Amino acid sequence: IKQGIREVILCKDQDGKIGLRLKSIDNGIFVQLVQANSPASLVGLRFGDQVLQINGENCAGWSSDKAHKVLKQAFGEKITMTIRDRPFERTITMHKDSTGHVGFIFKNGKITSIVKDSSAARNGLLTEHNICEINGQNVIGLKDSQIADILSTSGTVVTITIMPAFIFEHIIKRMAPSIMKSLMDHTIPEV
Repeated sequence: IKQGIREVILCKDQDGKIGLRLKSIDNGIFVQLVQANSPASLVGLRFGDQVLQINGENCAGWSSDKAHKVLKQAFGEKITMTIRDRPFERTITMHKDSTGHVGFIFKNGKITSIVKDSSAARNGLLTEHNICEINGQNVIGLKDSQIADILSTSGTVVTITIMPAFIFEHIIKRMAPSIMKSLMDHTIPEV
């Protein structure tokens, strides 16, 4: 989480798409979905990012519909956005033990217990938090088995980006679970 505001410059693809769904939260506008291989992914937009401005208009108070309409009408060539980096999220750094464990139990992406005497305990991991990302990879809507796969295959250092469940459940509301698994960008970014 870059405790910072940043400018991104987007470019609608061949099909007039940017690969983004947006959600009204507490009179702000947040990223609900970033489509794999879209302009939004290539420029590095993330789930939970806040959109402060779109072509220099402020987003405060906008409906999800108005933000989507606004994107639908931009003159294609160049869209500037002002982003605040995942403001509802925090990063926690943990170390596997000899057994390969960081030291929690999660269900449907949501941490439900912290194992006594673990790296997860020592680092103050919380329950009732959804897993958004692991070592910078978005895991939102992957099966629980595939999130364990990624944790297993990670190096002894594991970085987990988490979000309070209430806020998580508010953001993904009215997005069908298949769209999350199918189309939410789960790739490592390209350099």
